[PDB]
Amino acid sequence: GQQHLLRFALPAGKKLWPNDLREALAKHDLPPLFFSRDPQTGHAITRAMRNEKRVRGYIEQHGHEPPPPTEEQRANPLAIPGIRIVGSSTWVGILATGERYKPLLEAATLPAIQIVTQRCGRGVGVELEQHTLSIKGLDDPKRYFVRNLVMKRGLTKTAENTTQVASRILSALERQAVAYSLDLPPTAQVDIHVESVVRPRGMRLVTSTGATEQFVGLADVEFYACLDLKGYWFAGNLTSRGYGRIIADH
RNA sequence: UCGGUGUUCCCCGCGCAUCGCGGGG
Repeated sequence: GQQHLLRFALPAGKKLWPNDLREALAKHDLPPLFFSRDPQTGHAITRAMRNEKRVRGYIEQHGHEPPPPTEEQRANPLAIPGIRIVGSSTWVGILATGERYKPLLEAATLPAIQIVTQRCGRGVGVELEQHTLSIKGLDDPKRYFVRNLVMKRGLTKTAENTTQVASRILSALERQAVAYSLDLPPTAQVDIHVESVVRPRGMRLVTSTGATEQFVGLADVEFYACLDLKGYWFAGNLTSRGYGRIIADH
């Protein structure tokens, strides 16, 4: 429900992408959960079993019933990143969503200041934003962007990507709404229109274990929707690294 | 808001379940 954004305004010259900050913070002694890695599995956070009926199939699959979910799985059944490293070309920061994840942001605050000030020299601005996530229907379309939407699969260069992207956004909203016990306005009210899918392109997937041969689809988005979002909402994949950030146009 | 130009390194969810749709880094 409650979000804290630690935001560093970068000096005119210098860039510091979310992934650079993330990797630099990897050199400090921060808990795995800060990087959306489950400390009780050693893997990235992911979902446990949802449907009881699969136990049977699990058993013959593995020779035993499924283990109890990890603490992060019980707390975060949909595997939504409680910590994201976010930013654009002009700023970089750390978004904690939920009181569970606020101590991680605290732990990482001074390391992050060190990293940003070292990389950028003098001039770095800082803000701490507080939001509570909310979603409400409107009578008129509000304009939005999605910065660096990532779709691991299904992003094409042909025009129907516009609707392919729309579906993803909707799913994302539902996903987040379910995660945070928020009520979704009806799809017919939302009336999402992806006005634009800019520069559909590829991006090599790099993980904690190294760069991979999988590429994912990457693109920037303009869309409209009769929706009022409070707080920071995301769509697409790899949002723990700031990808897919929904930005209200002002 | 618009740096990476194109698909598997490994974890997972769901389903009209050697497949199909998705999720995590």
